[PDB]
Amino acid sequence: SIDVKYIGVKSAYVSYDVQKRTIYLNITNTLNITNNNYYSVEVENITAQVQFSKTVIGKARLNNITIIGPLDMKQIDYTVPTVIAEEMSYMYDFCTLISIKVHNIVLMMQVTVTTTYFGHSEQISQERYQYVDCG
Amino acid sequence: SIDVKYIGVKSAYVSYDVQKRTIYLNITNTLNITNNNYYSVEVENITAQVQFSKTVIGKARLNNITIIGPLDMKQIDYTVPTVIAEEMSYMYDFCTLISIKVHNIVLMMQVTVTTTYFGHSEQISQERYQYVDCG
Amino acid sequence: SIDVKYIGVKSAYVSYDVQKRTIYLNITNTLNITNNNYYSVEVENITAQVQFSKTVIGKARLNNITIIGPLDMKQIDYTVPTVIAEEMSYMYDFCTLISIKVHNIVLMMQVTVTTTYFGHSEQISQERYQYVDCG
Repeated sequence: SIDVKYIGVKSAYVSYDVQKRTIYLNITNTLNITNNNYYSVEVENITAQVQFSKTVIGKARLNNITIIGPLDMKQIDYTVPTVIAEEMSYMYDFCTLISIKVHNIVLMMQVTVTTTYFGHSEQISQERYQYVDCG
Repeated sequence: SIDVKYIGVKSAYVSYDVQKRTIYLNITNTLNITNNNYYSVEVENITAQVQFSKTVIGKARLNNITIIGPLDMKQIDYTVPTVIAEEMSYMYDFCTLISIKVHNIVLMMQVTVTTTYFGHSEQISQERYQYVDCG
Repeated sequence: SIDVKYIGVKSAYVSYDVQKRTIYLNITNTLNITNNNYYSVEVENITAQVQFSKTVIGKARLNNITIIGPLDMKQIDYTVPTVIAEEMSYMYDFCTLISIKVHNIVLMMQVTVTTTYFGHSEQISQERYQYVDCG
């Protein structure tokens, strides 16, 4: 929700950082902070109802009948990697990768035939990544 | 929602950063901060109802009836990488990548046949990425 | 929700950091901080009802009836990696990776046929990653 911050080297509220081979003399330095946060987030107030069937069938006749709910047959992230060779050869090579399914992250939150949802859903990734270094 | 910031090297409210081989003399420095935040985000008030079926068939005759819910057969991120060779050969090479399915991040929130949703959904990614370095 | 911060090297409220071969003399330095946080997050008030079926069959006749609920037959992250060769050979090579299925992080929260949900769902990842280093 709030202040989802990525900071690569350094973070401060205040910084007086002094780096290499420097001379830093006779400084007078003062700081008078009021820093106040009244975070009232993600506050909720709910009256809810969820009803998948009401049925009245009285004096009826219902002879042949068939009923089926929601039907799911997805394929997701589906693969058939096929590598066919005869003289598959690797010789004297320095830095070599033969990579046929690789992931850093899979996040999945709600994967469903059905959902009813009255909430708050937050999904976050923060990262630094190198696949190869071989200098 | 609020303040989703990506910063490469440094972040500060105030900074007096002094770098390499510098001379920094006789400075007078004062600071009187008032910084207040009253974040009231993602606050909610809900009255809700969800229903999938109400039926009243009285005195009727239903001889041959068939009923089917929502039907899903999607293919998502589907692949058939086929490599066919004879004398597949790699020799003396320095930095070589054979990559057939590679993913950094896969984020999926709600993947569904049916959904009713009364909330707040957030999906965030913050990255620095290098696939190959071989200098 | 709040302050999902990724910091690579250093984090501070106030910093007076002095690095290599530097001289820091006769400094007068004061600090007067009032820093207050009143986090009132994720406060809730919920009244809810969930029902799957209500039925009244009176005087009815149900001779050949069939009923089926929600149906799931998904395939997710499904693979058939096939590598076929005759003289598969690796010789004198220095840094060789054969990778056929590799995952760093796999997070799945709710994978279901049906779900009703009245809460808060948060899924967070914070990382630094190198797949190969061989300089």
